[PDB]
Amino acid sequence: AEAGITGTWYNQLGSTFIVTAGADGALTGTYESAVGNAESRYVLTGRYDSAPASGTALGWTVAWKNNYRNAHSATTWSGQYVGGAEARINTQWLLTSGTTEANAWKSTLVGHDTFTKV
Amino acid sequence: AEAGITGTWYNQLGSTFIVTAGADGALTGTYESAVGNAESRYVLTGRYDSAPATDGSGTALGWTVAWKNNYRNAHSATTWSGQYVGGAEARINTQWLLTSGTTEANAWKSTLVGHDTFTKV
Amino acid sequence: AEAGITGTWYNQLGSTFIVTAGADGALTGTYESAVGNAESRYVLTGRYDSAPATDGSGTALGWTVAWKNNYRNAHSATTWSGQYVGGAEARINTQWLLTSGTTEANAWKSTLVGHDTFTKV
Amino acid sequence: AEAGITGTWYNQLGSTFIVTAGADGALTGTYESAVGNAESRYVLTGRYDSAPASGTALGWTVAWKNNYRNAHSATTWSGQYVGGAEARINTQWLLTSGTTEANAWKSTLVGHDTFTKV
Ligand SMILES: Cc1cc(/N=N/c2ccccc2C(=O)O)cc(C)c1O
Ligand SMILES: Cc1cc(/N=N/c2ccccc2C(=O)O)cc(C)c1O
Ligand SMILES: Cc1cc(/N=N/c2ccccc2C(=O)O)cc(C)c1O
Ligand SMILES: Cc1cc(/N=N/c2ccccc2C(=O)O)cc(C)c1O
Repeated sequence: AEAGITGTWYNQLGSTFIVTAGADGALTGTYESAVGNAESRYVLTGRYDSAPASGTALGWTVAWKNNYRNAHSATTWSGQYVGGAEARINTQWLLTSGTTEANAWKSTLVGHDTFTKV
Repeated sequence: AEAGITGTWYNQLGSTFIVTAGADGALTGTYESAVGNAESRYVLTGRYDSAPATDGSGTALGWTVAWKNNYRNAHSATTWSGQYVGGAEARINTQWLLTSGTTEANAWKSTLVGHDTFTKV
Repeated sequence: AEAGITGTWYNQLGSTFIVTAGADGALTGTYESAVGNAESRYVLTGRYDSAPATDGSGTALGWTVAWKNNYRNAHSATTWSGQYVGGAEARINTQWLLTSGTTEANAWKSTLVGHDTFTKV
Repeated sequence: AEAGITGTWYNQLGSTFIVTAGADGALTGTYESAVGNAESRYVLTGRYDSAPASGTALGWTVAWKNNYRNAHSATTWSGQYVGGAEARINTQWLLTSGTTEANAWKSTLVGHDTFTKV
């Protein structure tokens, strides 16, 4: 479980997610993105169901600001962890950019990522 | 921001979001839901842009809540993604995704999508 | 429905949606956008539940617009999915997805998501 | 192009989509779903960019009512057609169910389907 989630994971774009699942339902770690106006690692934080039944529900957020670059945007991934000998985290994500009120209608992208555990 | 964002907010359904914005970009607090398989408060954690642009744009942010506390566990989690817009009548406009843990056969229908507007009233 | 749904509607941005609801479930009409790379009217086509439940529920519906007319082509399309709720002050509440045609390298960022509320005013 | 889109396609769940792309940007056809409260074929209608640049943008809708069953819901797929010797239509979809006003918050599911051409 906790053992299940904690580790290094990669998505289909070549991005890397390193996470630790705490006994209280916390997720903490770092994210390194292959795409966008990003470079180096960014802090992530999230939550997971620490007493799952079925996959395990979880979610996390990254604000794309570090000591090197600021894209003025944040992404949230919502999904579930599924274990076995082909462990995966399947998600859908929302990326919101800070915009003026007149451009807010086009502030949010949606997509999906699948993570494989190393 | 932190300043602006820190406080007690309410959405249109009447749920309450109590948050603290750290100088560094962390969001921490509690969420109390008006709907769904929930009772009492739940922990939330998130991140926000601690150095927004100076051209008039909103501040990007996001947070998550897993729906498990000492009273009940819905085996699900919601993530909110959006922007804080300050001023006389500040608001946080968001879109959200709620994923439930399902078997493989029901994975196609695991996630709901919606939108919430939070104010200080 | 058809009756209820047929008419001229406006969203919060001021775009205009002129629709006809057929007895059989078809939606046909024109859309004029207040924002984006668009000018004039565009054709839309959709479907709706022509025999909704009688328990007080809304009527499910959806429609699409490709953004190409005789004046301009944005190489994109939006789909709206939602429900019509009748009454004294009828509304259509929707969520939408706008996909642009992109190269393979930019496919990850091809689709925007949002929400629109349409009224008769 | 038009030739490109018109045909029979299947998704990862085993559902079938039969569509004809008209010269005016119309899409018409039928959909047979492998999942949900559905049976037999349903009418679909949509639109596509008839003069694409990059993939070709398109979208379509199905209301899940036919002469045999009514689920009181509709799905819209938004995506793009990409040709080659491995032709595909990649989409994201929204499924909305008719609900009472008190349950409207949970009326809409979101997902993604990839279609392969037969
Ligand atoms: C605006 C902005 C967007 C961005 N997209 N990230 C992602 C978004 C969706 C799916 C995967 C990733 C991924 O990184 O795997 C990354 C940075 C750094 C940024 O500033
Ligand atoms: C699956 C599930 C969903 C749920 N909905 N909450 C929300 C979801 C999206 C937006 C707002 C709320 C809101 O409450 O403001 C609450 C519980 C307890 C639960 O188990
Ligand atoms: C890519 C692109 C987007 C666009 N946004 N329209 C909308 C999109 C979503 C919801 C409402 C509207 C609305 O207008 O009500 C308009 C054009 C012409 C275009 O090329
Ligand atoms: C409520 C309801 C839902 C439904 N899901 N369809 C889909 C939804 C998302 C992705 C693919 C399909 C697919 O069919 O490939 C199908 C019917 C018939 C229905 O009544």
